[PDB]
Amino acid sequence: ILDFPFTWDGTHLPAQIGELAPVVKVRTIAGAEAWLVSSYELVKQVLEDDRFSLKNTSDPGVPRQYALTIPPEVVNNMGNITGAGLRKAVMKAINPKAPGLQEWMEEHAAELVERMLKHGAPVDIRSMFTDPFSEAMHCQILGIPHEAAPLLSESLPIAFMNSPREIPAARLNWDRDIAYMTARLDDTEQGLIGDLAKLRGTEGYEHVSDEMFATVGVTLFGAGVISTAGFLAMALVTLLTHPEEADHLADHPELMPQAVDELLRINLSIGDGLPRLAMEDMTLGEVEVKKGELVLVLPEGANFDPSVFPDPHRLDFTRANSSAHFSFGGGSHYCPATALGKKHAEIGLRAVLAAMPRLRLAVPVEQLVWRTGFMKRLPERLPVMWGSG
Ligand code: HEM
Ligand SMILES: O=C1N[C@@H](Cc2ccc(O)cc2)C(=O)N[C@H]1Cc1ccc(O)cc1
Ligand code: HPA
Repeated sequence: ILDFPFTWDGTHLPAQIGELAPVVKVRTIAGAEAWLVSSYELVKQVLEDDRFSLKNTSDPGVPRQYALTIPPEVVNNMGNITGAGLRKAVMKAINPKAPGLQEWMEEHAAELVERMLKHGAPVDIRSMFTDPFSEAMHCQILGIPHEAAPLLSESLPIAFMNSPREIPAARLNWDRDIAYMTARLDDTEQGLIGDLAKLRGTEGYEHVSDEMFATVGVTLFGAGVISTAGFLAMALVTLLTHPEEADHLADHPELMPQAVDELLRINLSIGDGLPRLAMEDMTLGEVEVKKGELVLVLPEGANFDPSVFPDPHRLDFTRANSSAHFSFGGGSHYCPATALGKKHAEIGLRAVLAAMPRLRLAVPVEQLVWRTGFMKRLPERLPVMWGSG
């Protein structure tokens, strides 16, 4: 019996990945059977076929990867936002081209980096950079006060838990976070919450409750902040384990857009599978998947498939097909925020590398503490030091 996940240690690809058949039976954190899918070919096939349903992964009594920390219907969040007529408002808010946002992200990154320079080495670049940068950007696009980020952010280490059991803290924090966004609809003039407040009580939006409106602010803050802060921390882990490549990118800032594609391809921040329930009997490679069975898509399996990414462990900023990675998923549930995610990372990484020469890990790499029982692989602290000039 093979247990999934394999390890919370994000310093390199788990040894198990190179040994997997493209489709393997595993036992999940919740005790269920699942088909783990790890070849580039079959990851593509699952993500691009809607008979492998994300929505149905929260149906009553279905095999689970781990306990829900949200209402079951919120697994279909993007579908619900569309059905409620709120897709236009959401796509506008997550567009990095929104007026002033690029200049705001550049000034905020510059400001956080200057605070790290005034503090001096060593610093925890997660709590002084990746977290505050990701949090404040999400307050900015939601339209809410930046001083709300600490309190909403406090929910995140529990909200994205991968637990064998129901987490009582998840419901307490959800209700608190929903109440907070509900209050913001009454006093917010700008960004997404401002937009939603203008739609509320107008023709065509009679079917949208206050709770449904609030659920858009809570879910986009949570999914955006955990994925952006999670990626940027683990992009810094990649660069800190390849300091010659990190030095090269600091001297060639014109590489940054290509660099972010290769950092996404090589990233180890995904600590679980992308879940899909088989809505009918289906052949997947050499495996017969029965209706009702859970399928776990492993993006790191596809992204380190040597038949698509030759020498997959090599960090090659100029890899021609970097952007063919599955770190934003694929098919119908493809991440709607790729433009923002890529731009946020480019600005954040440029600010760090321009100002912190010869950036290095300030502790032995095997002295990092890895978060366990969590959707993302993440070091609890990321202490860094840097040269002078
Ligand atoms: C580097 C940043 C990011 C990464 C690596 C990332 C990754 C992903 C992935 C892998 C999925 C697919 C889940 C699945 O197929 O089951 C996804 C979906 C999603 N992401 Fe992102 N994401 C990022 C940034 C963001 C941001 C900034 C937001 C929102 C502000 C966001 C909102 C969403 C939403 C709502 C979905 C669900 C889409 C659907 O069901 O159709 N993501 N993301
Ligand atoms: O299950 C969901 N839940 C929410 C995300 C979410 C999960 C928990 C939470 O407390 C807040 C948001 C969603 O938008 N769609 C789906 C899929 C998902 C999961 C994680 C993630 O980062 C992005 C998407
Ligand atoms: O890391 C992740 N795991 C599962 N689903 C996700 N949706 C966005 N990011 C993730």
